[PDB]
Amino acid sequence: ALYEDPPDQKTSPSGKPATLKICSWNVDGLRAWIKKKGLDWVKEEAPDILCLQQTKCSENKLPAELQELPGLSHQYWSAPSDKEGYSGVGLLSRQAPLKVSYGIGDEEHDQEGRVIVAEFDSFVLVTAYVPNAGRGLVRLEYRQRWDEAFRKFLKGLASRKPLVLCGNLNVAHEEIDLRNPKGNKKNAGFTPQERQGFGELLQAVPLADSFRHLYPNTPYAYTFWTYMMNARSKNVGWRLDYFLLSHSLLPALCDSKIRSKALGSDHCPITLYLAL
DNA sequence: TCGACGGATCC
DNA sequence: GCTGATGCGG
DNA sequence: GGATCCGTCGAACGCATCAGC
Repeated sequence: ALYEDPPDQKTSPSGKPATLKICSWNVDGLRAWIKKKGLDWVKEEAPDILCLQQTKCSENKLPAELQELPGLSHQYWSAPSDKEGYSGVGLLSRQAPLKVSYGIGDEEHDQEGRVIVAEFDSFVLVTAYVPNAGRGLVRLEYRQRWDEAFRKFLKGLASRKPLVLCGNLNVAHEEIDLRNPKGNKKNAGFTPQERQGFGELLQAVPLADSFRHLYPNTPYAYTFWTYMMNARSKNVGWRLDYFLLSHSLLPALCDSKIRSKALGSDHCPITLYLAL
């Protein structure tokens, strides 16, 4: 079925106005995304922080348009060590962070440009492009090792400051999180291994799935659709892009959105409103 | 994702 | 720059 | 033996690299 995201709630559970708007977008090709007008949409969304995944663009090749952003002038990027048109993330912020770091501090998992950590006054923001398990599940063994190192890293982070994690986590947690769960139980993104790890991630850190916390029974809300088979026109998709929050931020949570109608990738953007 | 393939298994 | 083939992705 | 179940098998879309020139 087709999905309509409800209007933005911009007041917190205590009536306080949202002060921080974070948008996250797996652009799947930063340069093509910009050519497909992605930055225009960004300028109208006007986030305070913009997190990008699957940029597929080395630092040298960053399009000129990106410095034309004066509302997101503090920009951080991470590309793979050696694979050239692969993976990649970026973090653009209105205000300068206190401290920015790349990767999770584990050599094996910090070579594919997947993680940026940005520390702000009252929280830490992580954006991540989690490794796909791969066609025929060839990288599933590696993915399970990623899941554990990433969980352990995030647990340490969240022990020192409240944590926001966003981006393409490359799993649909539960059957409500994709249109065809039955046919996908042996495909990347919906293996029991990947689903288990996501559950362990929520419990171990701990983290809450912002969108599920507010809309725990809302079906057909997805963030990705294959380019093939006209999937997006039929809303045959997966919810792969999340905002995961420390529990102590839940009273700061105003809304967690899915921007279904913004085009330019095979993912749509998602947006978090917090009252900090 | 989808429909074409098998190879069982059924009124 | 242009073709044609390969890597990758849920 | 002619339908109807199943689990496989394959090739689409899009971006970006690579090889070669």
